[PDB]
Amino acid sequence: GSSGFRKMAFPSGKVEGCMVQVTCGTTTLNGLWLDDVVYCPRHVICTSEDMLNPNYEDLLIRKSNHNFLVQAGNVQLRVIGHSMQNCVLKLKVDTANPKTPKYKFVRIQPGQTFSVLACYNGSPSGVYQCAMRPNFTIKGSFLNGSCGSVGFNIDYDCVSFCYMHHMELPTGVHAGTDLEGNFYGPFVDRQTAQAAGTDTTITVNVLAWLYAAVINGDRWFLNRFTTTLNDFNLVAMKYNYEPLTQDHVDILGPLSAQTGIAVLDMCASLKELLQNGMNGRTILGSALLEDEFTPFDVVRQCSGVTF
Amino acid sequence: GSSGFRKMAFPSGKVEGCMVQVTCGTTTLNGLWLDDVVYCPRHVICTSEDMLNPNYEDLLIRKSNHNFLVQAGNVQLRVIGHSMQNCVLKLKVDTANPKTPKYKFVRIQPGQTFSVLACYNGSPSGVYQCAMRPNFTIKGSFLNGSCGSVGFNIDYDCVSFCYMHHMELPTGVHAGTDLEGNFYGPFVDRQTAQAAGTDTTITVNVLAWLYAAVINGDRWFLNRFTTTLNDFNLVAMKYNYEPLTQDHVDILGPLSAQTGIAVLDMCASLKELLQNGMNGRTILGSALLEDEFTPFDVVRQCS
Repeated sequence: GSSGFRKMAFPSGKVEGCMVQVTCGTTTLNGLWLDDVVYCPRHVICTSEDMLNPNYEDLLIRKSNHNFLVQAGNVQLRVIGHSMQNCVLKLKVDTANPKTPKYKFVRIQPGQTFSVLACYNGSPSGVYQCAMRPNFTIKGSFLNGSCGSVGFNIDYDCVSFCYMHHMELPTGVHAGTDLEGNFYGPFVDRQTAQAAGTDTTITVNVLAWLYAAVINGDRWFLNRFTTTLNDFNLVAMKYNYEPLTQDHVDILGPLSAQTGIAVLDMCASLKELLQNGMNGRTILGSALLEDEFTPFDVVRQCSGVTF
Repeated sequence: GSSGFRKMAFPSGKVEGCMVQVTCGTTTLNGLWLDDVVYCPRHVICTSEDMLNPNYEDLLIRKSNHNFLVQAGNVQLRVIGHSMQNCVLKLKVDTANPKTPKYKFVRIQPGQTFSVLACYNGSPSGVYQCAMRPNFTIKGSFLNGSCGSVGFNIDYDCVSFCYMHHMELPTGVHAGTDLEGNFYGPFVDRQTAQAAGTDTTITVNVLAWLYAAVINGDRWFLNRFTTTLNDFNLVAMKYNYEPLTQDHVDILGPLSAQTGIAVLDMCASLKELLQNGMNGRTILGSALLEDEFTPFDVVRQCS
């Protein structure tokens, strides 16, 4: 009686049509072409020596428009101006992208998810979902050449770009900026020592995923008990889970509504899973508790929202 | 010193440009518009009652071209012919799709992976990777209205279509056809009792995933032993793993080349993981041995 539930990326076509390559000197990375501007990481202008201690304002003014080779597929775009907004370069080009989607630049919050279109040399290679971790990193898959790849959501009729890729930390997690060029987290676009802080599990998302399991007929873990927010948080603190807040209880409301299971009842089921384990069983195919689905991700998938 | 490894779908844009909606009476599903043909499940011509016991030849003789409403966006495409090939309907339309990519129709093998573009009313909802299981089902996410959604691989700019969605079995797994209309597995396009058969674990894929862990710097499980092919298969059989053959050993060759770790050495590490378990440790973020990545999936990601 169960039904499937998968980590599902947004369809990527609207974003694929915006990916270009930007080459400055010997460095090539990806850019995002919206109307008559290409957005890309400003470190395209740096040599390996520059990256050790970059003076970005000085390095940018030393570049000419001709120093930027921008290619959309096999068509060379001509740069007519270059400016900087925080860590993002804006290259004004003399032609407008005819496939520009309705778009917004948004800054997401920790715990929220987005789709990544991983690209190399301006060409898309794959698509997958990520969550902004509480420590402001993402668990992605990015090789050399992926800088400038973007993360996005599709919100009704609009592509909301929220992430542009910049770096891989020594623990194999990833960091980047919003499309205004401001890093998520305390990271900087230079080759200086930086490390991911300690991470925690996104409790509200684990609860949303447990609701997804119930909605999809995989409900072996439900118990007959209920708890309070404070009592649940006493347990959350012992297992490196984020404290559950009232705002989180509120955003779980729609899933509580559809199942008839109150949030604090599901908290009691989660408490038993943390304290006693998974009993040699899976939930939606997983042997661990999944924390990279938001409540809205569950609603979107269970309702078949299209774009 | 590790690096990331993710289940990664192909970019969906080339396929999105081919998705249309097909409506016959009150039944609406998805179709695939390539050149001047729309491919869709033949059960678009069935009512709910027809589905209990359809005779498709007789149901199709009763249809006109007009009975098929095809919409690409909200642009109606005029149907100028209709023909059946196994469980697929082919609707000739008066316009060739200007967005037709270079494409092939391929019949994939159990253990091979592909990306699914889940669609409703001819519009895309999301994209994810699936493996064809040894029992010829896939573990997807498909709601009512998803039928005709397709699975595909992209090799450079050539789209190989390999799956068209038809059904959800009572255990929440999914079945469908290739693009020539032949079901994978023993399933039939009728609302009659059918169930997924016993499955097994895709051994060659588990090994590829362990190579992926090594390549990406998550290698705690690697031992310094080796085994023979037959000794490995004797152990893995007890864990419901498919037999590993020399053909599978050869396909793991690129990963053995890049790591310098022989396939039979990896088999010895997998043997130990089957005997002892993980003991609270994870590999690439997982507490289970993952079997839905092929050797080429690993090479495609790490290159």
